[PDB]
Amino acid sequence: KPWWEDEWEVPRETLKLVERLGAGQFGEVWMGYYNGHTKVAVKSLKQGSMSPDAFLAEANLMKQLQHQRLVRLYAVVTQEPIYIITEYMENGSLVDFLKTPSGIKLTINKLLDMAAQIAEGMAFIEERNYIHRDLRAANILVSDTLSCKIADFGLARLIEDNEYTAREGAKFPIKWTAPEAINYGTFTIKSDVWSFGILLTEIVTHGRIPYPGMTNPEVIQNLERGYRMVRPDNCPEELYQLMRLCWKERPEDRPTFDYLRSVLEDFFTAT
Ligand SMILES: O=C(CSc1n[nH]c(=O)n1-c1ccc(OCc2ccccc2)cc1)c1ccc(Cl)cc1
Repeated sequence: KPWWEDEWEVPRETLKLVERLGAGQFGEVWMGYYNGHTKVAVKSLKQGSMSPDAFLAEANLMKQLQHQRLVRLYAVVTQEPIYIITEYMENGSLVDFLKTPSGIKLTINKLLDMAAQIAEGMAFIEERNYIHRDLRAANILVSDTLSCKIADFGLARLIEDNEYTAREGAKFPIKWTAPEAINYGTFTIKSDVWSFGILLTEIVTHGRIPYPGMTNPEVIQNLERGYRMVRPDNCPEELYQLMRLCWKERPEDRPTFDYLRSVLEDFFTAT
């Protein structure tokens, strides 16, 4: 729908930007209020830095992926400077939150709870025929009640035929991305499953970088030999074997996110 019929469009006047949370090459992220009372995150596009079409594509996708476990699109302002307004997540990114004094004190039981919550959001994405492609602890946000939601849908795509193929000059973080996506640019929900295994390491290490002490070429080399990431310190062997399932050589041998969810819920209720 055009902006004057779009239910997400709001007049810019409804928003007050209060605190800047980040600034980057492509704009800024702010904590703000809608109509005085409702706390929201506001992402603004820096004019000229990237296409306004490209920027808004993320909001359009979010219109199609609404679930409790996914950061919700709140509103858009589609006149420059373009805003994308989203659900405010009080405890920020999981990667940062696990390092705070609150995050540090979480038990393995709660970390397994959080992993299941993330699997639950990914299972919805999977059921809807989408892929995320940027699944990592930096892209999980944490609420004031210590619940987790999937965020950052910039790379997310609707799948028609199982598989999205990026351009052959496209680069993705080596440590988090499935080998077939790095090698061939071919992404499926099974690529996100591999990333989820990497994300589990970030959960259990309180946000430490995957593949301790290795460069990207070393990671690629070890993987091709059939090694997987070394058991993280203080990782329950159960969780480590679940990570390994995520890291199966053949994408189709990797489990579904529904399976991951159900297993992690069992892990959680046991602990
Ligand atoms: O990158 C971001 C911004 S994060 C972000 N987006 N949405 C949201 O709620 N946060 C968030 C919330 C609280 C927060 O504060 C915790 C904190 C305090 C001090 C120091 C460090 C953390 C930080 C981020 C983003 C990504 C996608 C989108 Cl759609 C919007 C923003």
